[PDB]
Amino acid sequence: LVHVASVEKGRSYEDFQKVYNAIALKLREDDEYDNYIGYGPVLVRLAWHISGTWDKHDNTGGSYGGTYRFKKEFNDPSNAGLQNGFKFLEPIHKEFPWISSGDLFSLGGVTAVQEMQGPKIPWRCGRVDTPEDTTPDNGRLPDADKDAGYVRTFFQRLNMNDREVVALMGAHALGKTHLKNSGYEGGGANNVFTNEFYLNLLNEDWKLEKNDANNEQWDSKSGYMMLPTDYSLIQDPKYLSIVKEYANDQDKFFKDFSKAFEKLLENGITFPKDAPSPFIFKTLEEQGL
Ligand code: HEM
Repeated sequence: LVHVASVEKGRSYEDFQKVYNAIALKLREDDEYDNYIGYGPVLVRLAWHISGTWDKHDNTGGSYGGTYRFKKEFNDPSNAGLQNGFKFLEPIHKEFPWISSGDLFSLGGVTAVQEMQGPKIPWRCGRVDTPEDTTPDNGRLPDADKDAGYVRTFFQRLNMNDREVVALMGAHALGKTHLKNSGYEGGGANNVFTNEFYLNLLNEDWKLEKNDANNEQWDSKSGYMMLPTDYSLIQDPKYLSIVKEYANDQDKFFKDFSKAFEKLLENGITFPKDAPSPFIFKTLEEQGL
């Protein structure tokens, strides 16, 4: 199964920058969402969940097909709450109907990371919407009530190594858990992209508590929380070394997250030899907008 990137007809960098900008301006405008966290975190999570269905073994799933628009995936219990991201992106899609769904969902996550003062994430266009029958089944996204070995094995399906897994997980500096979505509650509710996931893991006094869904989570008095799979990153000594690296080197973390996140968003896609180079979008701030 090959999915070959096909550039939206006639489109170039400037077209996608306009899309980025529309996203970015709406992120700034619609600031009230989720008790003033804004939409950045849920957009990042959307881009991850639309990509995280991928299976390297048969090239099923992944961002290419834009299959989150179909009910089976839209309704995946693992995707609870992402509807808010989809709804945010809806008016963007209506303005730019020529952009593919996979391109839009992935670009939403890139835009969100950048506008939240994260690293630049190079991004490539050319995902093509595929039919409803190409929608992967539910169950390919990860459970949170697991340990490091589960994390490691799970991410092998996405062709991600220890460093890539630890780097990607630093997105958990963003947003929060919502009991009604996932059976977990709380978190810093942060909307600025930093290496604070790793700092929090190492520096907080974590207590293993049971939440109101009767699930275990790690909580601190500062109001931070870690899922069991997050905390596993300091229980496994191979992950712990990388945690410490990223806690002590913001730039390194940025650079590694950018590479891993682009890879995540591109898994499954074959880019022709004369496809455009990846785009690096200017932030609103960089544009004076
Ligand atoms: C073992 C891997 C992972 C598991 C088990 C996991 C699980 C979770 C859970 C349970 C939530 C709470 C959702 C809610 O209650 O609304 C969450 C939130 C989030 N996740 Fe992950 N996640 C994982 C990996 C990742 C990765 C790789 C990324 C991105 C690179 C990511 C980005 C996010 C973001 C941004 C949120 C916050 C959403 C919000 O504030 O609405 N996650 N994830």
